[PDB]
Amino acid sequence: VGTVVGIDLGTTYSCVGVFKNGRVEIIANDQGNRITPSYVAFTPEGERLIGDAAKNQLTSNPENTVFDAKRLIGRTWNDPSVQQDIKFLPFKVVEKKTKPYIQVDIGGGQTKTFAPEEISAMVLTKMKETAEAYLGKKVTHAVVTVPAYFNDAQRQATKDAGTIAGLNVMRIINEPTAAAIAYGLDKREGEKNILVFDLGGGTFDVSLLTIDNGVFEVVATNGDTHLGGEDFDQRVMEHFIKLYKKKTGKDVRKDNRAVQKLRREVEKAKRALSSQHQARIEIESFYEGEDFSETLTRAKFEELNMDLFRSTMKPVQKVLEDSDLKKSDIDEIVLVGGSTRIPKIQQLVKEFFNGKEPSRGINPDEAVAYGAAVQAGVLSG
Ligand SMILES: Nc1ncnc2c1ccn2[C@@H]1O[C@H](COP(=O)(O)OP(=O)(O)OP(=O)(O)O)[C@@H](O)[C@H]1O
Repeated sequence: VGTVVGIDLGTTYSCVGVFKNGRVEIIANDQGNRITPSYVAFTPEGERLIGDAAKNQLTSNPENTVFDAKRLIGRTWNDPSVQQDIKFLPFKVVEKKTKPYIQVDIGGGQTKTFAPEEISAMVLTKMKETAEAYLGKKVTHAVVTVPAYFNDAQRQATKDAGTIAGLNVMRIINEPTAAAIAYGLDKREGEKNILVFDLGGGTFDVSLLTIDNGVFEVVATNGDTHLGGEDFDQRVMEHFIKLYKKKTGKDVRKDNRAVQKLRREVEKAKRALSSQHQARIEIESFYEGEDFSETLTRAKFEELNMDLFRSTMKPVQKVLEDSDLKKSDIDEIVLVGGSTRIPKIQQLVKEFFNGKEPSRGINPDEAVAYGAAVQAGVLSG
């Protein structure tokens, strides 16, 4: 099996880790990033871009970019969830072999269709390449994570994505479990209840797990399938679009690429505001050959999103109800997902649990890959 890698295949961002020289190493991609966008795009010359290069490609044709394949993976075309999601996806989705295939122009007017697992395979291929560059050798085997609520077809389609990518997915493990393993919560005595609060780019998952004898049970799951960091970005986008209109008289949404530029800068500023109190947003040739320069405080970022932040507590309360537990029954709280880097989110979860500190010390957008890599280390032997 060689050196088995651990992969978090995320809706919006993916992460790969390996066990080397006695510990888990989270691997940076060829752009220097320890997470990679689950994104595909095409150049006009017909080059396929994957990851950062695909997300960062300026385009007036969002219909030929592909993302959010995890929303479609392992589902039938006629699945009501698919039919709802296709309303919001800018790329074409068509019924083929009972499934939602993605249809795009890949260069020079050539049209191709891809199954969701074929798009996910492209992302896994990039994750494989990232690991191989670090290791200085090929890898053939992986542990891959999925949401705990994933069903038989979604799990199998994830394994199939691996196969297409040249990875033998040896184990599929649940995301909240992988996070708990990252924090060593499996190597604990007695029965314990663990609440995993996972707030990512596109989705919010809460899971109640019990751990006993090093065996995990997923007791209940809840969340919101379309709440995450992208929604916080959009609140900030709406803020600056409106300010630019009141300031200049003009609506920037007429230019795809301007919106794209602002989105990239807003996301970067949001990330800055998890560790500083103000951030500068600056864009040359933003709109009509005019420059954009604005600032955003942490207080304003929180004010713009407070309702969304506060909405994350309801699914936590539902998971407790469904597990027949009260707050005091929770022995461990694990924060997962990039958006839990937000100070206000950390504050809100602590307050919900009457001052209880969550687990700490692993970057939350890496914790799932980390636990996958822990398991991969044992399988590497
Ligand atoms: N320092 C920070 N402060 C605030 N948010 C942060 C960061 C760093 C990253 N992010 C935001 O985290 C979101 C991505 O989360 P993720 O867990 O990496 O994504 P993923 O595993 O795909 O989650 P999901 O889309 O499957 O729910 C994205 O929205 C990132 O913008």
